[PDB]
Amino acid sequence: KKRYVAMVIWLYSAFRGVQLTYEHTMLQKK
Repeated sequence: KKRYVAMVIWLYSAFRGVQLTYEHTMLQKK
């Protein structure tokens, strides 16, 4: 298991599934 990565993974997996993926239409495929 990770610690420094498993603790920040939230931010590393939030700016992607809530920005470029949040759109789900425009930013989705672009």
